[PDB]
Amino acid sequence: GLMQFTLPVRLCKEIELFHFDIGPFENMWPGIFVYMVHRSCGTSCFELEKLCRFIMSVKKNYRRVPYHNWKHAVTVAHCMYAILQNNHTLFTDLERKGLLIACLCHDLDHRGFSNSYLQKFDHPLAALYSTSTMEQHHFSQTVSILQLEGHNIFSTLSSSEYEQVLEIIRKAIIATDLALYFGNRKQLEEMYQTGSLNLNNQSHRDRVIGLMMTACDLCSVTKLWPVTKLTANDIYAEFWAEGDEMKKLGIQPIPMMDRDKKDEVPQGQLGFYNAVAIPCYTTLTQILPPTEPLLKACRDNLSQWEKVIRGEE
Ligand SMILES: Cn1ncc(C(=O)N2CCC2)c1C(=O)NCCc1nc(-c2ccccc2)nn1-c1ccccn1
Ligand SMILES: [Mg+2]
Ligand SMILES: [Zn+2]
Repeated sequence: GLMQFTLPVRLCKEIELFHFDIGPFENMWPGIFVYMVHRSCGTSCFELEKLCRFIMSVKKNYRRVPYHNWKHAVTVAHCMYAILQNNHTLFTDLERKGLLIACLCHDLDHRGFSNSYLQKFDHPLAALYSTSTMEQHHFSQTVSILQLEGHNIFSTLSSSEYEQVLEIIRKAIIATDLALYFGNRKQLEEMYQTGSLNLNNQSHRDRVIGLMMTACDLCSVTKLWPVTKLTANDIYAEFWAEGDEMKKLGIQPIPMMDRDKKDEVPQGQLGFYNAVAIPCYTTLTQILPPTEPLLKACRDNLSQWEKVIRGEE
């Protein structure tokens, strides 16, 4: 009960900033996550013993893929931490509990392949879940792990509180399906601009939590340029493996996934920042003004990709 996690001074200060990088020491990521649950939620939110056992089971069910890995899970949870800490009073006790857990779990048992590749391969998961195929699987893996003995971190919640938190985690994880992001942000755009946006409306909260999930999920584009650039290498390492697998099924992959079209990555990054990232963090900043450093950092990284195209790097 009187047992705080404390980080070295550089980490203690920099973990509070949106652009923090969790570093290359895998063995510190669990302690980093617990530190964030404790400051974000409280030292009473979870039984330390159960939490530690849940974290280590989650780690074990992430795979050794270049991008959709345990580092990604903790990085996405850290961006959520920064959002929650900069918007103290906007979120319920259950939302604060549920969202860091959702983020840690949001890519559980990812194989480094997109929903499309599962559908073209005719993977069993694509018959069990016709849309948001991997995201429904990630939620399913979350429920599995919560049900392992000694793993129920929510054990002290009431029956209805428990159902509300699993329902926050489900929607939060489903929303990380980027196919859903576009419509979600358009609706939020209109509600904000016509002044209809209402955070006491549960369906409105749901959309706002969804946009936060997209924002945390994409947070590599809000880091310092060397983090952003090296993370994009991991992203394409997965995409190009998927492209190779498409070619094995006899299908020309989209260029994004075709390693033969490496040269076009910089232009593809501009498309991505303009079509996805910038609009995401813009709408987020409109709804939650203290998230502005994500928009500012994203703009800086867009300008770095523009310099890449101009041959200035
Ligand atoms: C940086 N970041 N963070 C998450 C993700 C991500 O998409 N996902 C899904 C798993 C994570 C990314 C990311 O880089 N995506 C690739 C962006 C992208 N690359 C290309 C492209 C085209 C041709 C040749 C080479 C590259 N086009 N394109 C694009 C263009 C317009 C609209 C959408 N995408
Ligand atoms: Mg995902
Ligand atoms: Zn993700």
